[PDB]
Amino acid sequence: MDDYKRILITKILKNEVTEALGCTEVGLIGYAVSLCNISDPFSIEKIELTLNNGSFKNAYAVGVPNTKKYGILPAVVGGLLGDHKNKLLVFNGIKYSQKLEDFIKERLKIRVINSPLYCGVKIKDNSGNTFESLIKDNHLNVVIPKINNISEINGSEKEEYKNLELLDFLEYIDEIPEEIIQLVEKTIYTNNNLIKGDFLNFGNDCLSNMVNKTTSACNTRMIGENMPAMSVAKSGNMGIMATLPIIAYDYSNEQNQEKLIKSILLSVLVTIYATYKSSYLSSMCGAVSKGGMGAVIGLCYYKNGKNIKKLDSAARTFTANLPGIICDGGKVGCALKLASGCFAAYSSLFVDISYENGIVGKNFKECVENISEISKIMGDLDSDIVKIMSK
Amino acid sequence: MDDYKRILITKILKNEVTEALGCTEVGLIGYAVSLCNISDPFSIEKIELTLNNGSFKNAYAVGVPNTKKYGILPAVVGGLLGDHKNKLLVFNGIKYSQKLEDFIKERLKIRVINSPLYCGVKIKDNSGNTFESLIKDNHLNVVIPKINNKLEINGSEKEEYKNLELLDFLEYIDEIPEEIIQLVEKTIYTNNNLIKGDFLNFGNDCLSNMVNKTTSACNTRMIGENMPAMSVAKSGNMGIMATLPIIAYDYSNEQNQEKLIKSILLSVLVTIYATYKSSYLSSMCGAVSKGGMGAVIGLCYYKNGKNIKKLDSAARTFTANLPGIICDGGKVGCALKLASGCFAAYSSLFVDISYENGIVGKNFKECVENISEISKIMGDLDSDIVKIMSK
Ligand code: SF4
Ligand code: SF4
Repeated sequence: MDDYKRILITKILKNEVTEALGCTEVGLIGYAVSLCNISDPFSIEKIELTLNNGSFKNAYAVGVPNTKKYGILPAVVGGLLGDHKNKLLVFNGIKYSQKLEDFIKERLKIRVINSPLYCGVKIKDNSGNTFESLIKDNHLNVVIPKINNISEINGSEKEEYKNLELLDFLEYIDEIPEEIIQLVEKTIYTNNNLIKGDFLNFGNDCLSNMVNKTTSACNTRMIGENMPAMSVAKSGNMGIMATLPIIAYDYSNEQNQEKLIKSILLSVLVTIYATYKSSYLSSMCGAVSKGGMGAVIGLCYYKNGKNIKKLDSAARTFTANLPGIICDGGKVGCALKLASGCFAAYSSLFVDISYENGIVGKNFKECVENISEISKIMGDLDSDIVKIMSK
Repeated sequence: MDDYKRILITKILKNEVTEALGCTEVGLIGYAVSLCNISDPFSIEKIELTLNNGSFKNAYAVGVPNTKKYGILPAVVGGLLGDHKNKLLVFNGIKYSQKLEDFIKERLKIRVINSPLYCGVKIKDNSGNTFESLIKDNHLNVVIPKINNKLEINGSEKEEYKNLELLDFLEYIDEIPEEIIQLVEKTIYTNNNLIKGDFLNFGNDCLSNMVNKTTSACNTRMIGENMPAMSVAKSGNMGIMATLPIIAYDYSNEQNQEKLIKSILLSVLVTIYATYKSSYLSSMCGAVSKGGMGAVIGLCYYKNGKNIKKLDSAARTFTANLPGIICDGGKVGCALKLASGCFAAYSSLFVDISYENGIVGKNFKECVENISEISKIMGDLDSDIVKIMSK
């Protein structure tokens, strides 16, 4: 309808919807290690990787791409075996060497700190030369190798998007640009390609299929497969949680192409909105919360159409069900949490919760605001989580 | 099994498994208001009710018995229309007056504080007379007009229970005392009687029945029905979460009486164990976590018997799945959380999660310890929750 709204929404959709190969933390580690640019990885005497609590937590037991392994050492080995030009896709075209893994295991000294995103590599060789590199802050800004390159959008556009209402999103999915239609279809393609086998199929009903497909894709992403995931705000698990429940609901129901496209577009819009509103860092599972808000809004739009009260009731029930949940790092178990998210969405399509019930917001906007504020209230827990995992 | 162990377990089961009549918070409010003993409720100029964060949270939007209403204002009206001699049962035999509700709404000024259980009523009338009442610490201890009440099992027995292992519980459910069998049967009867209709039934399969029955009983308990619930550690919703999933699994499967008895007994033992180990207060949903640990251990004992690795895998998957959910007070939405708990239990019976996946413990005891530690780390946080709910 309005022109500026369509332009802003299109630009932000083109900005936030990317292709992420596995977890951004292991990619970060490999990219920093390749930014050190070691000429001979077998001439290394000591490697000193420094991470913050969140990075160490997320990368402790997540699958490293093209290594068939888990942990931070495979990411460091892949960075040694990678090229900086691939940036976050550092693990492309590599040939994993178990010999180099055994070589670096004796020399990789990892040290954790309490701070925002921090990734500092300091490598020494046999000759004595030292090579340092550092990536800092939430935006992936390299401060030592100085290699200009992620996914930046100025604050004015973010503030203008935060001031949009759900009716703007409902009117956008009726006037979808063709480029955005292809982007949504590419999203569906990328996230559906992540379905590899059965992980949690306990029936043939709709919720069973939703849980099964979502957990299968999450397990595929967590075991270190060389397959990208269509991520919103560089969080692939959030994109999985936002898309696959709707994909499996549509697969179990009408099998409508345009309808699934519109529902997933609305889900991505809602997920981007919830990510913007949750401005502060948090140890709460942002994937489950945000991607599930997007998924439940998309499922409610699929079930009831452009019904405002239905969407508000779905948001209220989702806020009542599963708000506040730990983010104990990238793991194979993360899939389970997303499974719960599926539940949290499905059960919200059949129950209405009054606004008085606890932290439930008055409508969708207040639900998102309350979830974001609670995420802010939970505060920094990554220090205690990393202290737990060290035992 | 050892004799002292059996005696301790029997004593702790008889102590912790009680019968709780509805929600205690609205009873507290009504009793404090009725202790003022207002002769004419329509001669009131202003009421000043003071609660602490926890009390305000739990009583903000919970159903008041015999009022057909929700919130703190209905509790205040029922206390004005009740007699102090009824103590926590102030709402018995009353006839709710909407006129008095509309009168008191204009004059009830509620103020929240940071302290243990605190309920102070200060009413003024047209003549100028003032009436004060105050309840502090435990529920039954009113300090104004000075009717002291001191709050069963010494700490040594709790510590001895903390040092028990899951094998002790598995051996206890084979030599059950007859009194304990009667207690389990009364528990099953009481908690199954709370099922009034369908609240979240989206099928006739096992998980559908589990979620449906659990949510139905929780909704019955939350709307203010005059029906007692068999509570573990005075938390009726925790007892529901611990018992009803197993009841509905047995209902949908083998229909075995003794097997269900043993499974629910093990669930209650596990729930008491998790409550004892989580000694510090927390705003995390203790009902879901503890009762669901009990429920998943009971379901795994029902499915696989006295298999240690099966129980360890179920506990690990439960710990990976749904830890750290908010406890935003007693509400109709609480049922949803318990529904999620059902999910978290069922999905743990078919998946194994490695201990490396985040906060997952090496076995059952380590899982409980990590969950308790995270609960302790989350702290109080009730002040921020009530600040959110105040809008
Ligand atoms: S728990 Fe959620 S937010 Fe945390 S790593 Fe797993 S998917 Fe991401
Ligand atoms: S949110 Fe959880 S802990 Fe709080 S009252 Fe409801 S069931 Fe109990």
